[PDB]
Amino acid sequence: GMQIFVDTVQWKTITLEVEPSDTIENVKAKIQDKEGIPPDQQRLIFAGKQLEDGRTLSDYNIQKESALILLLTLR
Amino acid sequence: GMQIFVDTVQWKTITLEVEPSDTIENVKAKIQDKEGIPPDQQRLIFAGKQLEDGRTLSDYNIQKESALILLLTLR
Repeated sequence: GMQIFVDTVQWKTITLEVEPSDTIENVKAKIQDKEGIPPDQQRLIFAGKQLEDGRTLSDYNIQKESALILLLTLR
Repeated sequence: GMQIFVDTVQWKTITLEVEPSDTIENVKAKIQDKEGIPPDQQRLIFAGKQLEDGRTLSDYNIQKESALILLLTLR
């Protein structure tokens, strides 16, 4: 018996319970609890624009069932 | 009290137990067993060459701890 490795790229869905009053900073904290990703490495993207840590979900008119994209980079 | 979804990219490494006599076609079946991608959509790449379903791992000089690249192409 022998062993080989297969690398493939795709996506993954992280589901979060949030309030519209929540700041982006708090949303990144919820992502850290579930996935282990430190917030400074999280780039959250909605409407082709990255979201500031100061603002809230309501500020971006992010509503029920919204789909955000997470890219991981240094900053 | 609301719910939002965060889609993030996952780059995944799959570990398979195989024999060198196993065909590429069989390897794709194992990938289907583990990750659920049907073999018709699997493109396996090793040493810059795409693998024909007919040949075996020994035919491609794929040895212990060899690393393959998987690309997904639809119908």
